[PDB]
Amino acid sequence: DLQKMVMGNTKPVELNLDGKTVAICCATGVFGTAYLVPRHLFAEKYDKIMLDGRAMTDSDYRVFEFEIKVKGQDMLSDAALMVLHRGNKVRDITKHFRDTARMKKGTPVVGVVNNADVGRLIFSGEALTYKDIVVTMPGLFAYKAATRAGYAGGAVLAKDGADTFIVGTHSAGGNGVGYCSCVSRSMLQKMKAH
Repeated sequence: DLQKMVMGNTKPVELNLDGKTVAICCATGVFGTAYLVPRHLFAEKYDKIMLDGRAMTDSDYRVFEFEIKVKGQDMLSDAALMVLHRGNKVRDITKHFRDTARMKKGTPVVGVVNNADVGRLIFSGEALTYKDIVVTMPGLFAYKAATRAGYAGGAVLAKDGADTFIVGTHSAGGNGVGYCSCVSRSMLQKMKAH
């Protein structure tokens, strides 16, 4: 139920330069025309970006970054919010995110993907370590799972007890493990406010 709903908000992204696709990823709509995307990819410039087959230039949207204070050096989240000036509004799924949740090691984890490489697909694995999103792994959550380059931006769902919620978006992974960038509910509503 939650997976299908999220999948409906997930769109394929293709980033282009010199008329060549230099990278692909997923965009997870969270509300209005705002999408969570991989910051490492969107921190760069592109001649063009395709969202669900729609051609756009950077003048068709704005990207926001989240920074969280931590011991000595503050963390810049790999989860960014791309807000389009125009477009069909997605389902508001901000309520499916959390502010305090705890995931035990070995508990089920599900990734929601929709990209040009594999189309619409779900990857499942398990929490690699115990995790507390906290109202030493600031903003990050690791898991065992078979992931590919391009799954970044896709939503990761976990279990806060018998409760399933959206932890954040896949950032990277390889050889059986990966991690996502945690996005708290207050973070989204706060940025939404901005």
